[PDB]
Amino acid sequence: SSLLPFSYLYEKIINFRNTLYDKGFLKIKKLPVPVISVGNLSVGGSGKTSFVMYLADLLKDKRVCILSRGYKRKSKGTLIVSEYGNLKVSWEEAGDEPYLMAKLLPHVSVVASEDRYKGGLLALEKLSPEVFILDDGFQHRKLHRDLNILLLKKKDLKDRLLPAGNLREPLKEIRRADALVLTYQEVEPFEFFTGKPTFKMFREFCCLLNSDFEEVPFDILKEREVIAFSGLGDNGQFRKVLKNLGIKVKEFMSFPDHYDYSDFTPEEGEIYLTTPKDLIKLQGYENVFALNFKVKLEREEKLKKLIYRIFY
Ligand SMILES: [Cl-]
Repeated sequence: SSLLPFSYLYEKIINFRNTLYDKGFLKIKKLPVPVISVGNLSVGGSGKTSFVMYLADLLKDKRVCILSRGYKRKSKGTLIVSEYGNLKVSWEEAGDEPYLMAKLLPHVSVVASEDRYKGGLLALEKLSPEVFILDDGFQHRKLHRDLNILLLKKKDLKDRLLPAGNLREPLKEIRRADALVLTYQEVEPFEFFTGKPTFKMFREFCCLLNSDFEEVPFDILKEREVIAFSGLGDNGQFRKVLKNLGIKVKEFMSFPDHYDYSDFTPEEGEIYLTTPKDLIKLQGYENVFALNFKVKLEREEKLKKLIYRIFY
């Protein structure tokens, strides 16, 4: 509660900024092709990532470009990370999530830029995309979006504003959404009614990702025991899911959140499972894999209807 004073203050800052946009005091810029924004009130986690890729796959008959912010990316300036699947920089220069999204989306372009509009402009010149997806774009009101998709998990609904809680914005800001996606339905189911189009999102275990980021069956470990490891401190997350997946684990290792694997040294002939975020650093090594999940969205056909209305 030491943090509540900043919380009450932070609320007035955000509300003031939001009031300026609401009332048209600040410029909202428009790119000349459709833009879909995906974001949340709280910080975006694996949920937003899973949904961004799910969404880009619904749009597989369009030239798609993801506009990411580039958190933990050296400096600034617009950067093309991936051209329709082909990575143009290392994960160092681009950050893990845009790199990971790039690796998981073989036909999608990825551009990292703090100013999303300037990113869109570069993409338009060099990539000629037909639709943009704003990764983590709900707060970036300076760029117009034709479809504003807000992800909400159960925990959000009873959270509080930074720094006392995790909300980047008050719950009332939901009004800005054109569509709601209720996430983590596999773990923490809930029902929310706003009168806006709403879609329950489940994630389910699909297959394995090898070190080239291709899907492989998990059947390979039908009669094998596995070593596993993680860095971020998500190993309890990883530990639980592995436990929840009933996978034979021989041994289990832990590393700092940031771990770069400049000196990771695995054993020839053993099999490893790690997180996609860590797998990034371990390309080159076979026998190292990540768990792959797929999104199942209720009323999928409605979402698709909403999406394609932006193309008129
Ligand atoms: Cl999320």
